[PDB]
Amino acid sequence: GSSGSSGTKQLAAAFHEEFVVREDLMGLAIGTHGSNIQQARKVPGVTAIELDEDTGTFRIYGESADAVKKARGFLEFVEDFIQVPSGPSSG
Repeated sequence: GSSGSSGTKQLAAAFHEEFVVREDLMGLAIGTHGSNIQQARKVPGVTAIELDEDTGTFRIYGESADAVKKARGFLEFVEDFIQVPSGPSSG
């Protein structure tokens, strides 16, 4: 995800993604201290990224579907995963 943006050709976004995520999966979908989201916004072609809590619908804005799509994967819901550190290092 090398950096090197310039700007937006059109004010609005030609492509827009709008989907509803389970309020139960949202948490994980977003990650810690807004990790996922932050990342999704770090994706090129993405003009902006809004989220609706009232219903829980993630609204992505990108000049090209390819962008909003790549970022969407980050906002997409994720099944409950359990990854153990297999060795809690104290220090």
